[PDB]
Amino acid sequence: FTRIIKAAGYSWKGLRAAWINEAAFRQEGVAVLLAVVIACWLDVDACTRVLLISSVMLVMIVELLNSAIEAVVDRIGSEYHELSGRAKDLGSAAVLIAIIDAVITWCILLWSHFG
Amino acid sequence: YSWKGLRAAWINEAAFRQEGVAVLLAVVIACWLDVDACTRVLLISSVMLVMIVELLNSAIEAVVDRIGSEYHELSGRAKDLGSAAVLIAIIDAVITWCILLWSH
Amino acid sequence: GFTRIIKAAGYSWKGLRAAWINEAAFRQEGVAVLLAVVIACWLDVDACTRVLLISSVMLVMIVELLNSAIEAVVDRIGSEYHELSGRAKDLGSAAVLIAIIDAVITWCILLWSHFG
Repeated sequence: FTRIIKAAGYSWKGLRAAWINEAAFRQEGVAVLLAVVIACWLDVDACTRVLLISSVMLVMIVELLNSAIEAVVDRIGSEYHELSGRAKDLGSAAVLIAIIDAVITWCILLWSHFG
Repeated sequence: YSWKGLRAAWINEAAFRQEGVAVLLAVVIACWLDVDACTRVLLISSVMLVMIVELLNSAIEAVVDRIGSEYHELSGRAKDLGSAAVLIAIIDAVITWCILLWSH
Repeated sequence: GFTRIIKAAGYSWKGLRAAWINEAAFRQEGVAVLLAVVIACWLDVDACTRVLLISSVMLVMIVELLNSAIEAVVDRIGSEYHELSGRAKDLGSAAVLIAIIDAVITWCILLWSHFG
């Protein structure tokens, strides 16, 4: 079972790292907990609760992966002395799409619920 | 950053153009059918996910290309891995639409 | 070009096979994924519930694949360069963790409403 505790350790190291270093990530965590609270407090069916939570967590996932990519790029540029933000742009685009997905999700779901 | 990368992906990646077309089409079609909110959301999200994953994969490909002009086993592995991730997102999207529309 | 699709699919399967052979976590999570997918196709639930149960778990697959790609990039860099903070690897590990947590939460909320 050791590999599991090692991996989870790496995961918490990463999460704490992202929380301390990235402001947008802190905002996204706030967004997740708020999402759960709102979804559970509102009298809402299971699929919709799930969707309201998942759509927001997806943002966190994509943000983390993006941050990983940014880190790789930064190591490169540190040793490379050449910079092109192609990758960073693409990642940020991905995160944007995730956010738009969450807003659409919440719009449709909450609009239906309060109809 | 954002619109820069999106414009980049549209101009360069063909699969991304096809995915954008697929996304907007999916939006229209999801809004046309008389389905519930959860269904609509799933129909849209499933397609948007493909776009997201394709974008991340494209970022990875960019990094790999920047690292070295020469091809290496690990660099190739990375690309292949990213291509695999995109594949799964598509299958999921397909499965999503199938379960939903068959039920409808 | 219609052939482009089959080329990209070839790359894709090459990557799936690569991930399965080299990455163990991908194998185990793959077992849990396939199990979950099978179970979802036999549960007496609505389309939305089934799609949710399946997709939530396939997300784990996708994120693990991306994490593996990133790890491959870091491993590539580590041959040329000597020091590695492994911060990127940690971030990816975090992403996978969040994906899994999402899957579990999804299954709990869904099945506790279903069976409950």
